[PDB]
Amino acid sequence: SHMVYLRYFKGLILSDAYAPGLKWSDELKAYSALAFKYRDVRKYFLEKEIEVEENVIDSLPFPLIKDKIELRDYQAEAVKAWLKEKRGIIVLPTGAGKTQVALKIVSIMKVATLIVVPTIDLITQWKERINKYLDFDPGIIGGGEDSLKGITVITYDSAYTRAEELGNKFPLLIFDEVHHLPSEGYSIMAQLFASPYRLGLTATPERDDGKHELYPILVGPIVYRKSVEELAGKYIAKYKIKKLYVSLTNEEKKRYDGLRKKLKDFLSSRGLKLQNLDDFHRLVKLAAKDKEAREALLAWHESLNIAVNSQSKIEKLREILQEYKNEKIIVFTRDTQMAYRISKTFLIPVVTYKTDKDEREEILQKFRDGEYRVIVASTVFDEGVDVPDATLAIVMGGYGTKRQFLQRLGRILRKKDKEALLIEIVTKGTADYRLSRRRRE
Ligand SMILES: [Cl-]
Ligand SMILES: [Cl-]
Ligand SMILES: [Cl-]
Ligand SMILES: [Cl-]
Ligand SMILES: [Cl-]
Repeated sequence: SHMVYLRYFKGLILSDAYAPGLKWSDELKAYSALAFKYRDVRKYFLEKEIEVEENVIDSLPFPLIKDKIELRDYQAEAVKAWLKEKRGIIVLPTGAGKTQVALKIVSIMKVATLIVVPTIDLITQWKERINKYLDFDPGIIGGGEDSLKGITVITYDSAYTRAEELGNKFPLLIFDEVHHLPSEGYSIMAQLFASPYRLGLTATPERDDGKHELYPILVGPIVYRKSVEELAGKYIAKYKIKKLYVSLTNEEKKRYDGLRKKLKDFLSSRGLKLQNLDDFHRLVKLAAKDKEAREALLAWHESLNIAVNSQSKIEKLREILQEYKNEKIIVFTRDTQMAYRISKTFLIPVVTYKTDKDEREEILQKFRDGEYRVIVASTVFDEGVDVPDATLAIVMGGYGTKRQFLQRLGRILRKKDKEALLIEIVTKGTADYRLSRRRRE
């Protein structure tokens, strides 16, 4: 009738009719390829609406399991990523629990599984984790053992020895340390397995010989990759970061201290924590009904503006501006005024938000030429194509450690960030200090 015959034979896929990636062998009297092709050859005949008689997979039976795996946020992401195609590599730093990601996939899929590991030490490990998380004692091929089971852990070397026999036995095939797989001997071994579902795991998918270019014919592409940074939701910067502590000028201290006692004596009467988030919201709420609080709130706000914009920071910037000798620098501050005073003190040009773009472009291109070896902008380019690039960056408040800002500095700070420096100046003993160590991130 209509039925094409599709069969496994000693590590090969054998078909009556052509399908892409097949080739005809007079010897077998059939079209054939390495049995990796099985999924695509099956799918294609289905998509081309041709009906197929199939003697390809002879699956071992999947055991009863008790899944005890509670996945982390990223772990579960991975699983979901994988399940789209069910044929690919999941990259995650070591320590991040690759094993549990894989065993969850095993738990979901409920099909016989071969987990291939490069070392006998890793056998023992997977043995232990499968017992722990799936409540099943797997079969072991390697280390002197040879028991075959619905879930089986095997060495790369033994898989090679056993490739033809085991090629159509496990629908799900998992390679641990999958960067080993493209090596000599191993690379051929994987292509004999008809296994439709394939999963690789590694922290280090790239190889120097670049033989990782093969992954698509062995396991599948990378379908999920995440740095340690990316998992924690932190940003890490290539450059160095240097804190420099100025102290207030003696004029600034006196008014600072004044405003502070005004805020403090208010919170003595009303009993608020300056350091608490809801006690702050209380103050602001009480400020729109009471003048006394409102003076206390506005004192608080000013005491910061003093410390954040302290002259002493301009006085240290003089010391720094000589040591780094006008080597393509950018100085930052969120306060518009503080741009201008630094601008005037050192004879540096200013890049502010209220500047013509033809003026902002011309001053930056004069930076680009090497004419100006220092420049200041209080505002920063946001959603902005012409990101300036330069050796050194200075930030004039403790708000320089904010993460949204740091990543903007990252692309801009270095063309080659050879531990290229970012310094920030911070007023000792003040609300500027504390902002610089403000946990928010
Ligand atoms: Cl070994
Ligand atoms: Cl564990
Ligand atoms: Cl090799
Ligand atoms: Cl190798
Ligand atoms: Cl605090």
